[PDB]
Amino acid sequence: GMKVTFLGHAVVLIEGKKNIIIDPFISGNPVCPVKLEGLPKIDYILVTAGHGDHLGDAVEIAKKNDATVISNYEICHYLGKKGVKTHAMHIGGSYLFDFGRVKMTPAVHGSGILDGDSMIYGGNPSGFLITIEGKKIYHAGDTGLTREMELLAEENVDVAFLPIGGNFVMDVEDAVRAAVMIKPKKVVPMHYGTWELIFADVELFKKKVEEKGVECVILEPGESLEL
Amino acid sequence: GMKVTFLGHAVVLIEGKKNIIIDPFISGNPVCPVKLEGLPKIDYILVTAGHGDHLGDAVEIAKKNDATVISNYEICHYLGKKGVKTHAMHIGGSYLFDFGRVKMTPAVHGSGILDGDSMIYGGNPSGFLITIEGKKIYHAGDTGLTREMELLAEENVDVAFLPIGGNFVMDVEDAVRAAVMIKPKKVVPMHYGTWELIFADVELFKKKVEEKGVECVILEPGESLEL
Amino acid sequence: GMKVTFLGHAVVLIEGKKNIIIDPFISGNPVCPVKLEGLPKIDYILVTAGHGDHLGDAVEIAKKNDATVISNYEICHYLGKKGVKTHAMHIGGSYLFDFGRVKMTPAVHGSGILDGDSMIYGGNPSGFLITIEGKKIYHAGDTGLTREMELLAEENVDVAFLPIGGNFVMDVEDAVRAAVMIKPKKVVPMHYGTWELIFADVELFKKKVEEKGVECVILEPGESLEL
Ligand SMILES: [Mn+2]
Ligand SMILES: [Mn+2]
Ligand SMILES: [Mn+2]
Repeated sequence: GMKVTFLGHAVVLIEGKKNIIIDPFISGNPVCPVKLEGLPKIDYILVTAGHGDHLGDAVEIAKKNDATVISNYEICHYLGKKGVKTHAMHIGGSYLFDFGRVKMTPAVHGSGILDGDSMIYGGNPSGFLITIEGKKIYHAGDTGLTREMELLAEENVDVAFLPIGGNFVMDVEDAVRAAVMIKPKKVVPMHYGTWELIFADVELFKKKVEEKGVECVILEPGESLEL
Repeated sequence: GMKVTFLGHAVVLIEGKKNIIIDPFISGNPVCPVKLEGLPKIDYILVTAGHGDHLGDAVEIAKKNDATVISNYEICHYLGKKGVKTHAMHIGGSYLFDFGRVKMTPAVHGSGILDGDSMIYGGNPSGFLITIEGKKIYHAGDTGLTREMELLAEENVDVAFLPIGGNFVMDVEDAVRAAVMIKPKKVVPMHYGTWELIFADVELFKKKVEEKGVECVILEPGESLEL
Repeated sequence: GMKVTFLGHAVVLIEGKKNIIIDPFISGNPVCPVKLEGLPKIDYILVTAGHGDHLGDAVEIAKKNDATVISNYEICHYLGKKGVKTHAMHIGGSYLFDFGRVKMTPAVHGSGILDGDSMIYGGNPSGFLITIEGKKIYHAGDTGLTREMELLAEENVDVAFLPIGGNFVMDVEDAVRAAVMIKPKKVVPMHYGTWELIFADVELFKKKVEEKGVECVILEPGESLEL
């Protein structure tokens, strides 16, 4: 078993034989229920893009837990110079860790790392296809709709986290299209409600996406499911 | 209705209930029929990439008109520090403005901003899918042929602006392919003849693209069409 | 005819009426059999991405041979300030040189240029579709599996160089998917064995890709074939 907790915005916590957190935007995440000290012992940290609402508190969390950060080469290079343990990958590349397999997926976005007020190159934005004990979790990251998502149809993803808030990411209508592409067994909506710019009709999403035979599990920040 | 004017290179001016200019490359544009002072009152500025031939005179125009620039997060960040009103979005993300809906489409290109002789990160390049009064304008920006363009097929675009210059963008041959993928009501070729590096056979493009059943409207810099 | 030599990692040398090298990662390439002096006269240099293992010795090699580097705008701008002859292009752009035609194909990766310890923006990473005397060579570049590779299917590529190392690039399983997408005449695995992280069952690749009906040519660093 494993307990997958959604902590608001794009934050996803996987508790299993190892503890993995994706896009640990915790401090300054208005809709996140916990502080940094509310997190359990963290073994791995997955970062999809350099943006603050994704990179977030990775630097601190990594150091306090002696955790290792998995992201693209440009983001890891940055983190490395902050004295942070990393495992560099890049888009479409997989690797088998002690806990399972992690694959960086394509995504449409900017991966700019904001340092002070200078925009540093942080490679290209990604998602994550995580295979743990046969189960498969897809974290899309911040992304628009892309045809590269159709590649995941044969993976038979169990739980997929998709953005729905629009403006910066897929809106509700597009996120449904994305779910038909991926055809996961279950979908969880993310990137919404954090600000007013990305308010979304999460009820409508669940309705439309279940017409397409995909179960929608609307997790409020703090709620979770298991695999 | 509305008046869509092509001002050379990738510059497209939409005159409706509000005024919008896409990729305002005015000063320095050898084929642009107008000076900066020629432009009517600008309400919004759409910037597809951080490049000079797209960003262009955005900062000046923005300030003179108290206009808001719509672009990706990284470009809007750089613009903000130059004291410019911005509405940030990113690839595949749409939003509803007072004049209509704007959506950043994917594009295969670079988005470097040239501030000094330093090359700054400007996120990832895009196009724009603009929905005004039930009409849809697709502005591809600078881009090669991409499969993401097929996502636009079902939009039933009214006018599509595609590059044909080659070298930095699609050549005539690939731009025909893009036109068939999108199947718009009409296609207008852009990014050609600005330099001798991109002196392309615009007449041949028209012939070839119309053999595929896609009406072409060749617009000389300064000419326009209505919706 | 022409002699196409693989020199480890992503280094491919094309000897014909002109001499073109792709991603000249020679110094510090443990699987590259030659020193810089082992190279013939270079007329052209093809750089897919800004990464060290691709940009390689392009600056030094260019200066010695008075060669021109073919890469994207952001990369060519950098090399320009190093006093290096460049012909800038970008993704999807083709151009006809004296030796033949070069097109920058899409690729899913990063393209950061590492100056000292600064990660400079080097645009977006690419592949290359080179056509010399009716022959077609696809150098994928460093990349994951993307649907953009299906745009190459109708080219009837004679020889395609695809990465199989995993982690940073496609693994063996995904590279076979990419090969069926492209459907070329021959396929040559690259980006493997250079480090411990990217050891890959090269033999298994050949077996599996030829099961799908695409002849595989395992070239070891220094081996070559003809067209
Ligand atoms: Mn953002
Ligand atoms: Mn350009
Ligand atoms: Mn690399």
